[PDB]
Amino acid sequence: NYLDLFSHKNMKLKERVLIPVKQYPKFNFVGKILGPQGNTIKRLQEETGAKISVLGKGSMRDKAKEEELRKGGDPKYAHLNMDLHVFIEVFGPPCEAYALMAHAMEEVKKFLVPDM
Amino acid sequence: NYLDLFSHKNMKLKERVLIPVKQYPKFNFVGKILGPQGNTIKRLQEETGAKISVLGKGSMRDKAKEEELRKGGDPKYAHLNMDLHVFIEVFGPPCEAYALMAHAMEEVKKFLVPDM
Ligand SMILES: [Cl-]
Ligand SMILES: [Cl-]
Ligand SMILES: [Cl-]
Ligand SMILES: [Cl-]
Repeated sequence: NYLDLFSHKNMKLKERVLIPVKQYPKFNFVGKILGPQGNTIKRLQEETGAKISVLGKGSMRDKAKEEELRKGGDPKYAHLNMDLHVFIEVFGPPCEAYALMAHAMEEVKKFLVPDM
Repeated sequence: NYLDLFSHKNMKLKERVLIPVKQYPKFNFVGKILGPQGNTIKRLQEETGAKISVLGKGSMRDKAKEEELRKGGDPKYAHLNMDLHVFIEVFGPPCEAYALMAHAMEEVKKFLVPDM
């Protein structure tokens, strides 16, 4: 496909960014990213223009609930077998979509490489 | 696939950005982008870290040579039937690849939306 700088249709970008638990074994990535109340990831989404979701084994921080929901077989909880990760989905005008996503990646990198 | 911020393999991004000739009917996009001698696109590549190539109908600015080369059937000149466009190819570390590409898109947008 072509990227048309003058187009009205928005193009999507999606990345599933692993959460580097092995590199930061004691770091509560999930707590940090979500926030009290889910407020952080709310602000994070508001600020970046992007849809950001923590998904995968670990995301609920409740081995029990996760087992139960995975086992229940509901497809919304399907993500629970994936590696813990952050799912960034921008949907924006072609001229701005890489800027959006790079922004979003920058912001997310702030939590995922937190000492850097 | 997953984006792993700590990975050694570089991920590729590629976009074929149309050159907006209809929006700028008298603007010598090809001249501007390439430069005397191909020097501009050389500097442009050096600066952005990316592989940038002008391709498609128009790219050689020589309807003759283009006809001949297309007709010759050599597959290197295959691009000559495509819409005139700029082919941006970054190949960089996952943590930096969207930044690279966004950079490259910014720089290219400078020529392709030249009044903006
Ligand atoms: Cl440790
Ligand atoms: Cl965690
Ligand atoms: Cl005109
Ligand atoms: Cl032109």
